[PDB]
Amino acid sequence: RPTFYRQELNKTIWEVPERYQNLSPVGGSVCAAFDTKTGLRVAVKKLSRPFQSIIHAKRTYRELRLLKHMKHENVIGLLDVFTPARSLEEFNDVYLVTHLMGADLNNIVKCQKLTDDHVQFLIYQILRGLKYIHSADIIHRDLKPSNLAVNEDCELKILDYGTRWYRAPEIMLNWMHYNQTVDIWSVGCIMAELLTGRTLFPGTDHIDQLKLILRLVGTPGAELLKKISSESARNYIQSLTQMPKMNFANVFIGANPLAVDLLEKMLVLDSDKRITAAQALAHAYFAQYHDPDDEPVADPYDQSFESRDLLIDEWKSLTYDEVISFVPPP
Ligand SMILES: CCCCCCCCO[C@@H]1O[C@H](CO)[C@@H](O)[C@H](O)[C@H]1O
Repeated sequence: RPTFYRQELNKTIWEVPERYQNLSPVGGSVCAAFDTKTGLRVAVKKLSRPFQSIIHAKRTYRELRLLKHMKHENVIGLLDVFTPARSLEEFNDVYLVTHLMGADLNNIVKCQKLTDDHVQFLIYQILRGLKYIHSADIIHRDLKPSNLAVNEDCELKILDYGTRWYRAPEIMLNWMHYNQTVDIWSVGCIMAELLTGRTLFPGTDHIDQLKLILRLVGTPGAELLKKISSESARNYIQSLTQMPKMNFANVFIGANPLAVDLLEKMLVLDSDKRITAAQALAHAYFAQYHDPDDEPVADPYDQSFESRDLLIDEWKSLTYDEVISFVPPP
């Protein structure tokens, strides 16, 4: 058991092993720290008030379980988790240590005009990671430029798994449960923006957002209208005149036609037909990066705990168990 020291930053006290030095406020709260053990810079996150409620405590537990499970070059992972508490009874603080990422994809599309090769590399990395996330049975559900860390070498990690601008339309319809392809929709929106320097669907609210989407992909085939239980949703789609399905070729003139085709296959209104991460990784557009022997899948992931109402002390105790059972990587 390590040596802890204490420190006031911004407004909050931090008690962390001595192994971590020069804590510097970045973003729970996030300090950047020097891992004296590895020489590497890392991020130390102090969860806010981890066991403030049933909702907070289950989330804390969920966040710990997720991060413990994620072992892939393109998905945020856990370097360490600790707590100053020395018993279950003391336990009120949780810290997570991860690679210091320092820039997001927003800081990348916003202050540049990326080339085609750059978009192949970034998107390929999203999809490689997403394949691993999906093969665990996890849907991420909030993929957007700000949940993607991109280091100075253009290496990418997916952050925060399990803005309306990237949300699959079926989510905006509420829709009684949906599938992994809700993520492929997001990816298609991210790609479009990488290529164009423009937000694809900068909807003003959830209604507008549907309009903007329809402008591009066209009003649903009767075979898709057939699947919408909601009459008011039905009505609104059939209202606002039947819209002209655009040619992606014109919306994306100048883009590599391979990029354009792939977009067409991602931004399909019917999540059934939307291309999957596994598939998209084999699309020609990625021919320079693809390698089926280096696109691993995840060990299956236990999320049965999502289907239960437990007490705070129960979520707390399970979280305590996970901290203590953490085994670090190489
Ligand atoms: C703007 C109008 C929105 C177009 C309809 C969204 C199509 C989403 O697709 C639908 O998603 C559902 C949720 O998984 C599935 O149950 C259906 O099989 C699938 O076709």
